[PDB]
Amino acid sequence: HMARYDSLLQALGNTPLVGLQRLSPRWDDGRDGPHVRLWAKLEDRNPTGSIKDRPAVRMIEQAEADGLLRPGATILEPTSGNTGISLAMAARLKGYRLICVMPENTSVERRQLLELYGAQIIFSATAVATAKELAATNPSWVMLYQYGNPANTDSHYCGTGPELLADLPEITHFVAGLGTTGTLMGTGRFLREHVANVKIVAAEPVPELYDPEILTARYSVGAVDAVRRTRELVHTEGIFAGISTGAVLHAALGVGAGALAAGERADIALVVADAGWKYLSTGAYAGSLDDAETA
Amino acid sequence: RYDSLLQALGNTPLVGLQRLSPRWDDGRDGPHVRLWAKLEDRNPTGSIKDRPAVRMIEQAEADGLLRPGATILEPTSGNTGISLAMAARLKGYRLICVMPENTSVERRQLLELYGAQIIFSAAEGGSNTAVATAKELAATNPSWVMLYQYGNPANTDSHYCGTGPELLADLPEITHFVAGLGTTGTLMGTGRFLREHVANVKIVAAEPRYGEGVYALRNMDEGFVPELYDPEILTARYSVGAVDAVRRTRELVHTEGIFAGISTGAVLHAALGVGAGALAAGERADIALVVADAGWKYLSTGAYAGSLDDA
Ligand code: NA
Repeated sequence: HMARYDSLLQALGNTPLVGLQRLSPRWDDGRDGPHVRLWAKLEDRNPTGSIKDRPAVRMIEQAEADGLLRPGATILEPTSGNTGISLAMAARLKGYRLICVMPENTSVERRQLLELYGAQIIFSATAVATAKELAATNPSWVMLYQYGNPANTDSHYCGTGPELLADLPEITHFVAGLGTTGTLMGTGRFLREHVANVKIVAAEPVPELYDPEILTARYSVGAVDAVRRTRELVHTEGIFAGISTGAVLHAALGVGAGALAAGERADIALVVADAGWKYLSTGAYAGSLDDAETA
Repeated sequence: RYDSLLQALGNTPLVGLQRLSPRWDDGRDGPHVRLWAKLEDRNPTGSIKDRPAVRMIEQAEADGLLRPGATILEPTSGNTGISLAMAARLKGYRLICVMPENTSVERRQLLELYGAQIIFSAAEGGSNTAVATAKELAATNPSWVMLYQYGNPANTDSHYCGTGPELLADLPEITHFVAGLGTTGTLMGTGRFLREHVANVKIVAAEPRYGEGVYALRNMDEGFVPELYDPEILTARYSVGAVDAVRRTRELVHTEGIFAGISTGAVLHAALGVGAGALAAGERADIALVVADAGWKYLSTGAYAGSLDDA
């Protein structure tokens, strides 16, 4: 056997790390100085197509270990995004019910994805407070809470970090998007403990998992530049990524440019957190950057 | 560990469907009947067509048909076009997809993003005219090449050398292989490999009912039979209606958490039919089935929400 699993759950993580030879400022070492390489960590190769499969599964497992979750329990989560899809897949497979709590004016598209994965939906007028109230009514109802759960960070410490170090011992920069901050905090803390002078770079446009002393830089990124980079990535490297990867790529190229102009070697790992599919029903990929920007 | 996205192809997971299998666990009263899902959406562009796409280009290079700034013409608007657009671009070729004017903007939009140029042929003439147009275009110079996925032995060979060996490696106990029939490459290549290496293996095609299309699949009575097709390879063919394909697609994501496209519903319907028969006969079975692509591109089609009649 090489890739035989008894459950979809076991096929989580161990995602490919792929060299971006065209988009890299300098892939080859040569006459004008050392290489500056970009390496995409493809987190859309997870069961539900996003990096949130990692925290989702570890949150549930940690809750089981701590005695919070038991055979017929229900999981409550205030989300309408990748975490809810991830939790819906994982909950169901592990024997739990999942209720997602979201605003009444959440997009039908988001809502319908959750429902197809078997999540029940409760609408709030706020979403977080109402999940916590719902959860408090029943000892068998549990809110995992992605924004404050250390199992989120741990999933990257124990999974994303190690995998990167294993595939890229020469790593000089890790770049990722800042949401719950679990990817940056978990991966960042692991890489700092192992790679001597590694830089941890956030791409964005106090979080409860945040640590003031992990991040070495933070890059803010506008939507036009995010879209621009997302289209560039698919046209030049064949990778069809979501909109947060556009932010991450803009930042990684800025870092790469820095290393190129300073005549230093870089091996920059960048997170591709999901694929472009869920974002099609918008302008991001077809037409004008302005139409996309409005989407 | 990959220098190119092209290298992150194949070696896809095989995952047991413990809930949907007719009987996952052997009992004192009967042996197991297991379903194993081969997840071909874990490829570069999210489908099984990455395999033949890349092999067809490389075989063309081997044969001296393709060189640096050549143009590939393919009469396709589906997954093969997406896959050829990605591979072609990474390998330094231009890709032009020829399709009927009638083609969905949803379909066109995918090919455009990946960098394909699009040529529209007449709606009335369908794919036959699209193919003729591709071929007439390719004839206008020696540097313009049509790969022709319905007749290209590299399509078959990509499964004979990839899909088949991977399956045997992960599932030496395989009794049945089930996949949808489109170009026939998957069935023809995987099926030939498996028949050569696994005594008494059954190769089962899933096809649409005449007149009831299932995306990416072809009924061979209704349609042109691909030149790749060898009828001797199959042990069985199952026709599947649109409603059965859709209900199984939904069932798969609800029960196993795998969000697959509609051809996979048809494959699952056939696999469960083969499984139900093994179970009734008291036979042991390990049934590998292809999950050829993910549900994402199909969600605009109402096939995942609302009533089965509407879908
Ligand atoms: Na509770």
